[PDB]
Amino acid sequence: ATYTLTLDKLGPTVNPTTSDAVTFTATVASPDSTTAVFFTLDYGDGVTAETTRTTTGALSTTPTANLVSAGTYTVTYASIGTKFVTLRLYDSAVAPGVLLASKTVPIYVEDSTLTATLLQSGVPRLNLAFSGFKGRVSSSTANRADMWATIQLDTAPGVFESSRIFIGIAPTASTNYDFVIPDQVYNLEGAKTTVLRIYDAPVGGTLLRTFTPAAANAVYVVDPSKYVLTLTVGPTSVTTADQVTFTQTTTEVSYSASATSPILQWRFNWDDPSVVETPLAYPDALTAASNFPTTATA
Repeated sequence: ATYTLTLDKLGPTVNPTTSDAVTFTATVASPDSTTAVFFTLDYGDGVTAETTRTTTGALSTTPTANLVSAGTYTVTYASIGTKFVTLRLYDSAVAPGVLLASKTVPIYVEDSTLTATLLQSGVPRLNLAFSGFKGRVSSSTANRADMWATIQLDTAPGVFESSRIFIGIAPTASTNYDFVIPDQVYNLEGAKTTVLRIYDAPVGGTLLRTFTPAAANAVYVVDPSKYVLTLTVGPTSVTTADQVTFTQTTTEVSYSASATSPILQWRFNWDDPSVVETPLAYPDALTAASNFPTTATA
């Protein structure tokens, strides 16, 4: 009489807010008891009661395919915070049957009143302290309570949430309140899904908001040593009367690590006080939205 219950939220992919409905996914796998049991789902909101018992069918070692279908199992939460959903398995549809098994899953309901965003001024460097991160919060309601922020560098198993940093009160409504983040050191070259979590308590509590940058502008850690630069200038040994020629076409920049990379501005300085260095400019035939090329480009 062993039962393995897997419960999760199929939708939405992100943590649900107050308004959006939540749909669940539940599977049951019995290693030895191949029979039929009745499942009930409690949403834990308090307003809605426990759902009626419903049959599961003949169980087996492999889990049943989404025992909780779309149906009317969706539920929207009127309050933010940590809710608990419970899937319970009983022998008989009548009440009160024998409670064969129970499983509990926590759902985090953020609030739509507060919008949090994370902006990075620069591009992070591998194994180098990056201090370009910045957080911003805007609350539609006025007099928002004092907040705290944590930043998770990546979703990799080894990465952990950072210690919470204090974010002051946000009295004025519908305004952008700004704060800084302590410098974070990355460990792997490539794209990372850095996330920002705004909490209402320093030691733990409700999850006010979770923000993740769009895949169009995602955090990318690049190795400075991986860049390849081929600079061609005039003759090395000359006098003050000679002419030193720097060829833009022959001079080339590239990034050998990967095809996808954030773009960078190339700037050239003659190391002479009389003439200032060239202004910032992208490589040839590249715009701001474009990616830094891998092949050799002028």
